[PDB]
Amino acid sequence: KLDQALVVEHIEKMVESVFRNFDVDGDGHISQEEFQIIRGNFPYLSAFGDLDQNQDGCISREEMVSYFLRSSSVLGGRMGF
Repeated sequence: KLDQALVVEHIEKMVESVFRNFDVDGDGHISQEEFQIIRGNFPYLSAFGDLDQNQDGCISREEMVSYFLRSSSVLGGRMGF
């Protein structure tokens, strides 16, 4: 069986889930305060400097999307940690 459709919908919904997850204030960008308190319960995320190259303290679509294709391996993006 192919997971093409499975992960296609999961990926698209993933970027949309994170984009809206950290943007509950409807600002269009991830404010430092949002990631500030959220990181306190979600240490599984990288640092601002890694998510945003410009270090604007704000995460855009290109940052999350590029991050999905950035940390993307053969099909997904897992190593074993």
